[PDB]
Amino acid sequence: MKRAVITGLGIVSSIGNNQQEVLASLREGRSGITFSQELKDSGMRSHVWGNVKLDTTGLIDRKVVRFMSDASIYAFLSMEQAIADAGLSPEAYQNNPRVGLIAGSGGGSPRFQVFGADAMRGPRGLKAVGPYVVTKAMASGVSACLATPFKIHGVNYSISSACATSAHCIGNAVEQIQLGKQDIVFAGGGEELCWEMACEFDAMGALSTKYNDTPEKASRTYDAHRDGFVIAGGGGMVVVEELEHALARGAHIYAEIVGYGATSDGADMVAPSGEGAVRCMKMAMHGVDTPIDYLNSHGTSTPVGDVKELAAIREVFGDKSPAISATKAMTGHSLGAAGVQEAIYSLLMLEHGFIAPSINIEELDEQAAGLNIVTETTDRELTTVMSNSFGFGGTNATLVMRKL
Amino acid sequence: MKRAVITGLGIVSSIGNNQQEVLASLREGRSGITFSQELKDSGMRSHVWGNVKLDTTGLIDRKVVRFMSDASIYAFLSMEQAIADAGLSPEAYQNNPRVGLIAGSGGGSPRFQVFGADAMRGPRGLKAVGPYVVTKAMASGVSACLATPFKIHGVNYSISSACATSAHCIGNAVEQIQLGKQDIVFAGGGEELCWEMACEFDAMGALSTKYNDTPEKASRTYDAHRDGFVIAGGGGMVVVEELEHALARGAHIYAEIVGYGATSDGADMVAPSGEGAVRCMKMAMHGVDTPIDYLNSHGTSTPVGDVKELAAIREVFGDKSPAISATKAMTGHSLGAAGVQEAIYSLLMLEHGFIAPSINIEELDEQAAGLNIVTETTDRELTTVMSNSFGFGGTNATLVMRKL
Ligand SMILES: [Cl-]
Ligand SMILES: [Cl-]
Repeated sequence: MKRAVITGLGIVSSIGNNQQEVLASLREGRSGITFSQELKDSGMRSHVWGNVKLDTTGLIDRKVVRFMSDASIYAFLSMEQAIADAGLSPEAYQNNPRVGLIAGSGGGSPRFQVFGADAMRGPRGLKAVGPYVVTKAMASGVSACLATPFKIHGVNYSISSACATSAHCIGNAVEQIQLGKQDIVFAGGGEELCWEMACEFDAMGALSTKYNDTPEKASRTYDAHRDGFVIAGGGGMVVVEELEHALARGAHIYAEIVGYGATSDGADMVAPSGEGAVRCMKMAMHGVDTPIDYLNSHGTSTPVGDVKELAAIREVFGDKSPAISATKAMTGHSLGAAGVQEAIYSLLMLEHGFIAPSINIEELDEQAAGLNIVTETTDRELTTVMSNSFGFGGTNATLVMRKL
Repeated sequence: MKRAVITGLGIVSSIGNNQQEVLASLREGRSGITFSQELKDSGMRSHVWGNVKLDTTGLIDRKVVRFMSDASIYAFLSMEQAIADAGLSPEAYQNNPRVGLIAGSGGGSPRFQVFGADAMRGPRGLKAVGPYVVTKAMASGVSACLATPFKIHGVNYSISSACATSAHCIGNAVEQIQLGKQDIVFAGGGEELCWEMACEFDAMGALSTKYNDTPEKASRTYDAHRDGFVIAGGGGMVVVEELEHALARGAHIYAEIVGYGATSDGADMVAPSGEGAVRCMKMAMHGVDTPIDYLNSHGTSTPVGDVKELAAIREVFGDKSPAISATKAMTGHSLGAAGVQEAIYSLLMLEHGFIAPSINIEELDEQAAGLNIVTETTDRELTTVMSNSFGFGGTNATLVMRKL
């Protein structure tokens, strides 16, 4: 019944350590991609990544961070930023059964799972493992590690859905508001960056391998010579809030979440059907009586995926397609964190009135023809934006956000 | 404002490879716990587990199983059973936008995360890793590995929340029905059994270590001499269905889900709070006009955890305790699979009119004074049942199920 608005955001990304830095990078078309000695050293073919360039040392209390893997660190810092941005005091949001947290990762912590197993296999066994690995390694680490220190009393769990993870978190947070169960839900995600997980993607041929000598050019969504995604890590968090509760406190409102699509392909494991995506966008658009001014695509820089989505975009919009850009060409693919980060990039475009460029397009793919792939930063007043997240395993999420 | 019912179930557990074996084990008070040479060989102090005693070879299509860790296999088989049980034709549930899947795991696949890094570090590098590790290892593996082969078109994602995982999966399925978004949601979870994960629990001292010589006595929820939980693996699935839809097709209805609590402790990371559990049970009982006849407790056989739950149950029910038993004393703790397996034990009790026994109690904990802990199989006409899932990391779920 109830309407859901976004009233604060926070982010730790390859393109910036807070919303000010991210906004600057988006406007500049600045790449967050760097060469990775770690990835090269591990024997991988992809030697490039979207790393967080924040030194996180000392930023979280000792007794809190001892439970945390990097996904949780990134998500925690993002949540601290979001609470500050929202203007929420602990009096208001802590020990409050109407305030929840839904935040996940795509992978958990392969680094800590592998650490556990390596230590256990040495001469010291359990003593080498130590008593902290479960919270770091479990799939719910990002929710568990944040709900305790922020004193959350409402919903507390992690949704995971690969590349759609934190979009489904945001949509479920919206569902909690619509059901009348929560006044606020912090929604987002985090993802560590590590050879332990990255090598799994390289093994399936998913990562870019031909551009290691020019890291900033490797991620190139829609380019005719794209060769796979560039893996990234980071975090993000948004404050999803019931509309009346927000107005009553004088909240700063970014946008209303006016649409949330969530579908399944029920077809292929590793490649999109397009059919799932068409349904997901239409669901997100249902009852949305204003056109989409800007679409932040899923667009990971993969030969098949990039154009399946564009095909889906055509079928949905017909002869009224929106301006489109793929911010992953700058940021890389942060997996479980992508949905919330890209919702944030879309909210920054909406708030500050511009479209970020789809960079590194030297030759546009023929299946992009007739669509407005925006390749230069363009100032424009936007009203309604859409953001797609199409995960491995055929799971789809689309969010539509609109000025109030 | 739509109502949700369970119309089918499926289960692979330490106490039965199907609901008949499960029902029989429940009535008999039969332990599923065995000695594990794998655990011992790994260097652990805990050498007991709730293993799935089922040779799964050739049970799943070669091109479907190749994407799967054990959690997915167990969930897949459970979902096959649940579909048969619900009387669902391929034409009824497949390729249908109003039919979804919400199913998760506590840990994903520690074994395949570790396998990936091990393979990467050896002589074949990426070729050893192979192209199937992401779908085995990622947090959403269980939902991804099932949505494709079962041709699911509606919602598709995983929830993780440790011990509460598949209970939140079921609650979220209910929400999908309440919002009018889905007609059927398959809801459940799976968990592999492996030293790779088990040793992390042992390293924090959570697992039973004193009863290795008598495996069946190890899991002893509420017993004065309990000394930790017994890890288990397995799977479960329920068919969550909108009331009218179920009636319209002449479905067999086990029960209505009349309450669903989901709360967070927001307190001490390590210990269960007590209060979060009180708030969770009260949330699940809100508006329910009938007494709780039977409560399947969370109780994992840990010194602190068991007493916190006892104390919470006494706060909620005062001097009017329901009949209570901890089926984990028979089954061990299947982590991500627990919520749905225990919802199923609960539904089988409501269906077959009996209370399963709380086994291995030689001396009842004193914190259990004033409660009705049932330690012998008891025939009784139940109408309303409750199942608690109080997850590591302070994340709570409770489900209340009632005859129509
Ligand atoms: Cl500005
Ligand atoms: Cl019978």
